[PDB]
Amino acid sequence: KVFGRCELAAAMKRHGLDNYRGYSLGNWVCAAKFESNFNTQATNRNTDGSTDYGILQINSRWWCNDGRTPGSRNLCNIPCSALLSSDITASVNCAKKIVSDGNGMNAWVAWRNRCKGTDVQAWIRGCRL
Ligand code: NA
Repeated sequence: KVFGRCELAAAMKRHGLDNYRGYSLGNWVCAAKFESNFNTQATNRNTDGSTDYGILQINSRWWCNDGRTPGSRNLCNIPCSALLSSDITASVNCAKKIVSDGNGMNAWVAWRNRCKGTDVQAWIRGCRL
């Protein structure tokens, strides 16, 4: 699924991501934009042989099992394929674990490089939430 901006904003809020670990909804929508362009089916191979899955590009190195990331972990206890679903429940659940790991949303390098410190509220502008 390619979510609309406000569509994804509404979904993230429903699943309790708005102000989770103190990160406003605009922060999460911005990370999704630059990680996946709001595409649930987005997959990207990392230089280390791990892969990034779904709207928030969750890495197989730590968080989900894809069977081809040697010496990895599955801390969200889910197949990475679950993270490509049109239903973002699994992605959100797992993102909550990631953002709680101690570096907040810096875990998403695209959030650090493209969202952090910016006017993230723009991403929820015009949305009925
Ligand atoms: Na893994």
